[PDB]
Amino acid sequence: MLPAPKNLVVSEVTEDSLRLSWTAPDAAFDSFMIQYQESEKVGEAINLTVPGSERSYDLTGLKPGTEYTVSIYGVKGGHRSNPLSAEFTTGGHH
Repeated sequence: MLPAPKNLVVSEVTEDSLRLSWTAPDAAFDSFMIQYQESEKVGEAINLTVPGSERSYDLTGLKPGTEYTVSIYGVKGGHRSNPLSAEFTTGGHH
């Protein structure tokens, strides 16, 4: 498949939000797909798209002390890359 984005990380962690960042070559993708869901849930995944020029995304509307499974894939004119996944946890108590 297409080469996946690399090194998904998190910063600016709050009780209800997270900044996601990743790496990818310039002009590789026209967009990225971002999927996230509480790690223990199924069938409740939320999907977002961002422009291919982006390397960070501010995720909001989250719950405190909650672990989220986040995956991103790169898309170039329709075809998607391998997924890149991580488990990030918000601050506070569950």
